[PDB]
Amino acid sequence: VIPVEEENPVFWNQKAKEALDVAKKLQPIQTSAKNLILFLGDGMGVPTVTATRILKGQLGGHLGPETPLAMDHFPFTALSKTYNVDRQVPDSAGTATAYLCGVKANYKTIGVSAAARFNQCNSTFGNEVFSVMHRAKKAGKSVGVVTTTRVQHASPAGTYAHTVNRDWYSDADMPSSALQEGCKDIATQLISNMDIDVILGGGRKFMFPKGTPDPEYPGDSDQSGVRLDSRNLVEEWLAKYQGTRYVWNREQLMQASQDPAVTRLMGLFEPTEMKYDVNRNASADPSLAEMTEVAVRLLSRNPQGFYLFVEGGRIDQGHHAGTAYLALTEAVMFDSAIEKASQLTNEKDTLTLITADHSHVFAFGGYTLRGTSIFGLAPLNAQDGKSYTSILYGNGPGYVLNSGNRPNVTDAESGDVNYKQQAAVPLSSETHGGEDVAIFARGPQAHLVHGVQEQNYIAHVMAFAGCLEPYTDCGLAPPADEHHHH
Amino acid sequence: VIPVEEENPVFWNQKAKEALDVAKKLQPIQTSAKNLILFLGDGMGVPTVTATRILKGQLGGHLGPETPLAMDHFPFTALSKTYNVDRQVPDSAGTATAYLCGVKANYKTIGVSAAARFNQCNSTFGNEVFSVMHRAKKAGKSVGVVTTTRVQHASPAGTYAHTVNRDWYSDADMPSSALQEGCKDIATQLISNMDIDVILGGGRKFMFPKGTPDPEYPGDSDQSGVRLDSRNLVEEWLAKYQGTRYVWNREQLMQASQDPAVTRLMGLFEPTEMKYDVNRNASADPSLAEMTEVAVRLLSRNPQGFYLFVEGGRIDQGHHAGTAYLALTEAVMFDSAIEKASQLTNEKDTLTLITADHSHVFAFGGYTLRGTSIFGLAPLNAQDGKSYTSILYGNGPGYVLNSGNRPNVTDAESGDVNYKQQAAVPLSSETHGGEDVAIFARGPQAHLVHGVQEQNYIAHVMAFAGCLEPYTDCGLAPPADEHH
Ligand SMILES: *[C@@H]1O[C@H](CO)[C@@H](O[C@@H]2O[C@H](CO)[C@@H](O[C@@H]3O[C@H](CO[C@@H]4O[C@H](CO)[C@@H](O)[C@H](O)[C@H]4NC(C)=O)[C@@H](O)[C@H](O)[C@H]3NC(C)=O)[C@H](O)[C@H]2NC(C)=O)[C@H](O)[C@H]1NC(C)=O
Ligand SMILES: *[C@@H]1O[C@H](CO[C@@H]2O[C@H](CO)[C@@H](O)[C@H](O)[C@H]2NC(C)=O)[C@@H](O[C@@H]2O[C@H](CO)[C@@H](O)[C@H](O)[C@H]2NC(C)=O)[C@H](O)[C@H]1NC(C)=O
Ligand SMILES: *[C@@H]1O[C@H](CO)[C@@H](O)[C@H](O)[C@H]1NC(C)=O
Ligand SMILES: *[C@@H]1O[C@H](CO)[C@@H](O)[C@H](O)[C@H]1NC(C)=O
Ligand SMILES: [Mg+2]
Ligand SMILES: [Mg+2]
Ligand SMILES: [Mg+2]
Ligand SMILES: [Mg+2]
Ligand SMILES: [Mg+2]
Ligand SMILES: [Mg+2]
Ligand SMILES: [Zn+2]
Ligand SMILES: [Zn+2]
Ligand SMILES: [Zn+2]
Ligand SMILES: [Zn+2]
Repeated sequence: VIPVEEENPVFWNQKAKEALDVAKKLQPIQTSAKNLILFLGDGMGVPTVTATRILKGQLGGHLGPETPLAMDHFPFTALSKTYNVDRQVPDSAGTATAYLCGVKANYKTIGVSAAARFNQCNSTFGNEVFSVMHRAKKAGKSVGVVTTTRVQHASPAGTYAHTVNRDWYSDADMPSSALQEGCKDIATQLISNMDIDVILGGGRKFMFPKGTPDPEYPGDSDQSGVRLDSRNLVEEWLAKYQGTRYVWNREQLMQASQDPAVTRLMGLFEPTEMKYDVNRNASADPSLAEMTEVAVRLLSRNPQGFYLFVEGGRIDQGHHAGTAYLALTEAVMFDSAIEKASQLTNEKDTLTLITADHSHVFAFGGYTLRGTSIFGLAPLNAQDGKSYTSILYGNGPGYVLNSGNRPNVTDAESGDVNYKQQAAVPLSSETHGGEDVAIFARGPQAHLVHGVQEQNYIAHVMAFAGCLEPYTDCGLAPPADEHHHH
Repeated sequence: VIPVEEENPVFWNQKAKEALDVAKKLQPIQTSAKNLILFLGDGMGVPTVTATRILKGQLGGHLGPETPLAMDHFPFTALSKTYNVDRQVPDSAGTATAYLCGVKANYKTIGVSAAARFNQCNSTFGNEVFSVMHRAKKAGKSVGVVTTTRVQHASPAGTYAHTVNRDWYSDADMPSSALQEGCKDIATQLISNMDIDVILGGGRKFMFPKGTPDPEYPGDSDQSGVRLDSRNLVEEWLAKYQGTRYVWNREQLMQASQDPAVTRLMGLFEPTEMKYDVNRNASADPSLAEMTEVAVRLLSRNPQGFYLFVEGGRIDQGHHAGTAYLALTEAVMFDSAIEKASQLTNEKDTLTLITADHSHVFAFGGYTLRGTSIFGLAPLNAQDGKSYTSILYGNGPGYVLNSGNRPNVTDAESGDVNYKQQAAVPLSSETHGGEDVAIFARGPQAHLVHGVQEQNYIAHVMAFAGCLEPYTDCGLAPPADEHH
């Protein structure tokens, strides 16, 4: 599609002139930040960002690539180098330590330096590193963790846990030697390492004794509590302070959000991961944007400020399943959660960063026409005379081999919710990509997010901006009425 | 490999503290720019940048991903939205119009608005758009075009040409109707549309009459001149001004660079594209960094300043051939050309941008170990019990069906110069990717390169910084002694 207005050079010259006016008037905010917000698109590399822009644009009735995402409005951009100390193509755990603790680490370990060794419980002790969230709490700020995966997953675990094995969700996942050597399962670390004001996401089963029926799936033994120590970790967390509340559904969450007696909130919406947004039960399950709204409303009450971590954790899982429809629809919802927080916070006192922990081997090509579906076919058949989708994965479960016969997929099949795009190599799960990811920033000290940075830099910018340890001697003025003129 | 120094959190905390010190001390340069430099990595998307960082790092004796590229030192970063008006997965021609002219355009057309139509000669007239290079020349600056492809290719052509078909290199490539309707081949537009001080790259054959033996390959008919109008476009370009010089090899280039009688230089080093750097004859063929040095030295002589376009054009071609070794080695040389220009220019008076026109369907994964070759294998076998390379392409000539028998490639085979990584879909040539690309900037007005921008913004920033049309009323102070 050739939009007529774009045929005129005046359209492009005017757009560029307006962008130059925005750039020339752009001002940095030179105060500290009262609030610190980190939005993490799990697996949301640069290809995912563009494909999400096209999808969100088209859902809104536009052609796609021209339509800005909520993240595209952020004034400051940088590239983030994602490598783990031991692996150049990283995982979620090792990356979590970098952007949440400010120290690069080893693949599959959380909140520990690279002196630690994967699955070696004894290597934990003396090697723990502390999160910006932990440090925000020590400074008197309120702290929050919001995710679409289990709250015990690698990314949210990076804000509170210290483990040499990211698979240790409950005591049921641990070898006896690790339990005896003094290692704690992630679910236990969640309630005991530090005070967390807001915990929202999935992961009910790892918090309850073995056989405890799930409130949503009581008849399914696979959804039941799994704990071997018979501890009710939800009960133990509630008992820590006055004003705590536990919710497991959307109605309870909405009621809790309005309740003045509630000051701390734990909301666990599924036995493990939350349903993909497209499969969400709108009456039972809250959306990521709803969870972020409740989190901001509760955390906002503390006049000292807050640190908030929001994770679009299922973008990663959609890509692992080679199902681009799931990965991209999750990213659409992630972008809406960014928009909601923007409506509820001011850049004058809030530093908001948007980034990814790593990328995937996801790409879209085939010289597709303007305004066509991202899930569509390339305009020409491939060398074998059969069609090909714009989206293709390097590896994963989408690999097809009907003997030596490549399928000849239709537009109807390719746009299907459960369609797995073709891949070059078979794997039960598609792999991460090792390439750099974007960092978007808005608010006090956002101008420090520039150039090409090591991933661990994200944690240091946020700690510096909030005058948190090791930067208590920040030398920054408190937030006032300095804005971007954006 | 776990490097011992990286086990200590103090290493990471010190590195971040140093980066914060650089960021806090970073000062925008609020003057105009005397010199405007654009480095274009053709097809160099974000995956190519990282893979090139690892490769360049390892070639230098390091582990790889920790080692900065010359481009990684640029203070200002942004994302560029590459879509063509008619195609969301773009080509080199349509993108060239955006970052060189400041107007987005249609797929396969150069220096024309999207009112024009591909391969419709009549749609050219009244729809031409003018480059920042053309506008730099009008303002009295010296102008230069440096590329590793033929100088008549889509990207360099964007600085001087207006065509509805990027395949019109010479008159031999044109239909008779287009010639009769008044359309000009790219090679002719090169010498006639504007005055270009420095032209460096390939493309000898499109400049000479049919059958003119190539100076390097006289015995090969496939390397001979291709022109049907019997014009010698090199001779016509030399005759335009006093002090012009034509070179076709490295020794002649070096001699021309030092000759005070030479003020304009045309250097065409191959019949078509220049050899891939790994295949380069070091005595006969100049490197991209050498061409960049000669261009900067010659263009620097003008007290009014210069506009210079430098293109790592074979990065794209390596990826099209599904041969990552070629694509990445070209990008290594591209990064070295960035470094050379940095040594020869001052950020106080020079605005240098680095970007890509578009990306590819190239990626690298497989949870590879730190310090391993980018051309290596993933540490574990795939689901079918056979190995897999870290690098994989979505499509292209690397596809291997083999009656459903996926190869079980070795490290020796995968690291080979001509190895084509596996692909999901067969194509004679691998396709571009539609995702955003990076923009890196240094110098006066580099701080305007921020956030997420439309690709055509690159041309406007450069025109504004140089006080070129339509921004002659820039209101900027002249370059001074303020650095980043
Ligand atoms: C999204 O979340 C929804 C909210 O929880 C969830 O809805 C629940 O779904 C099931 C239907 O699959 C309901 O249980 C079945 O539905 C009937 C319940 O009505 C009942 O009427 C009887 C009248 O005397 C009485 O015996 C019964 O106790 C009363 N229940 C209630 C809750 O007031 C019943 O006819 C049916 O047999 C029962 N049994 C089966 C399948 O054997 C349940 O009520 C729903 N809860 C709510 C609040 O609506 C929904 O399924 C979930 N998923 C989707 C896709 O929407
Ligand atoms: C790489 O090229 C070297 C230089 O090539 C010579 O110079 C020009 C430059 O393009 C070219 O036109 C000629 O084909 C070539 N010919 C001649 C007669 O010099 C080649 O090296 C040699 O150059 C030396 C002087 O530097 C000369 O004495 C040699 O005779 C010439 N080699 C010959 C004639 O065989 C060199 O061969 C080449 N290397 C490879 C591997 O191709
Ligand atoms: C695949 O089906 C398409 C119809 O969309 C057809 O045009 C094409 O010829 C087919 N390719 C084959 C059967 O090789
Ligand atoms: C491929 O060769 C490797 C040797 O590295 C071997 O381990 C593997 O079993 C082979 N795969 C098959 C299926 O032949
Ligand atoms: Mg995660
Ligand atoms: Mg639920
Ligand atoms: Mg606001
Ligand atoms: Mg090109
Ligand atoms: Mg040569
Ligand atoms: Mg310099
Ligand atoms: Zn991840
Ligand atoms: Zn993952
Ligand atoms: Zn290109
Ligand atoms: Zn190309």
